[PDB]
Amino acid sequence: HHHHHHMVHITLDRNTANSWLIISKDRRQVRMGDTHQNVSDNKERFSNYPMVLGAQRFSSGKMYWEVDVTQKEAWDLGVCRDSVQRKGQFSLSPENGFWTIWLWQDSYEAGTSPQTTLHIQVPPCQIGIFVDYEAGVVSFYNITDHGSLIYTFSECVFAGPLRPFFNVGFNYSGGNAAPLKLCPL
Ligand SMILES: O=C(Nc1ccc2ncccc2c1)c1ccccc1
Repeated sequence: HHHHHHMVHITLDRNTANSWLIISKDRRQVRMGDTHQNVSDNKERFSNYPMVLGAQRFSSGKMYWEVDVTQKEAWDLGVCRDSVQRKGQFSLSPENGFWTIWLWQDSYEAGTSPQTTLHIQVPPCQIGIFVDYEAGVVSFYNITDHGSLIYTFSECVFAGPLRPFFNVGFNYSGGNAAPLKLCPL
């Protein structure tokens, strides 16, 4: 890819975070806390899962950002509609307003319905996410492997403004405490 020059400075939106998450002062890192984080409930917060949105909203143009996933066992990354469900249980699918990939139990999968197996030779430490709003495209790149393509969603029905989407995952195992980090441009 040659997508870096549509680089956008993403920050995390505290108000959207599940109440167990800890967002750094610079709003560029998020991790799972060991307890509910002494914040009020609000209608924006994801209730059931360790999810948070970026502050930025996109309705046009090309956008690119990078996320560090070093030492994590489980995570979801991508973009979602501003209008996605926040409360209760749901699946990650384009029908529900999500364009995502994830790591789960040593397999990488794209959040189609049903999910799609990914073929990655070099487990990634940093992921690039590219959105072309007008083209209807969301693409994922393996920064650890010279920017190699991971997956492309095409003909996307964004149906409204988009937000960067993050899930740090649970830490039942004790092996998934590490943060997601937005990488410098
Ligand atoms: O399994 C389901 N959703 C999720 C979503 C996010 C998760 N994040 C961390 C851990 C588990 C998660 C599970 C689901 C929900 C409804 C109907 C069918 C399936």
